[PDB]
Amino acid sequence: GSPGENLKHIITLGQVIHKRCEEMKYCKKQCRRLGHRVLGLIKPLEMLQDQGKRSVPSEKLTTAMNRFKAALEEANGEIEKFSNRSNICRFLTASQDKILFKDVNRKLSDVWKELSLLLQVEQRMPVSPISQGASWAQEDQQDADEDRRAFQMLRRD
Ligand SMILES: *c1nc2c(c(=O)n(C)c(=O)n2C)n1COCCOC
Repeated sequence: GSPGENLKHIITLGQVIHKRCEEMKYCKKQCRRLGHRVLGLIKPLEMLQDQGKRSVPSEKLTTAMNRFKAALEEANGEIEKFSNRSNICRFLTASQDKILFKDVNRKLSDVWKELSLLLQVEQRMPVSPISQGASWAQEDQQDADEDRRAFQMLRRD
């Protein structure tokens, strides 16, 4: 029977962060770079949500997905707290990291592989060389460089 709606959360969890930042008029705008990655992870997840045959996502499979949603839940969670101009700064003050999703970047990866096993065994996909790789956290530093200026520009009208 499977849960059904539960699976949907797996995908929505990703888009949620993409749309969440889209509205936020703060540094979150840069998150678009990190979101673009996760957005591609849910791509294949949607195909399963609606296939050309009565699917049967056992619990064993749902387990992995459940771990993925956890990664996205955090990404959006931290952002929600940065909704306040005073909060976003208050955190950064004790964050000691220009990047907001520095650790989250890895989390989404550690949890992603969890599904890669089911996607490679079922979907028969590589799920690794395409998205995953070696340069991930470093890429953030690139965009972060601009984020710093975003705080300065605030001064001028
Ligand atoms: C508060 N404090 C911040 C920031 C920020 O964006 N960056 C890059 C920082 O380094 N620090 C210390 N914010 C959020 O920006 C304030 C928005 O006001 C317009």
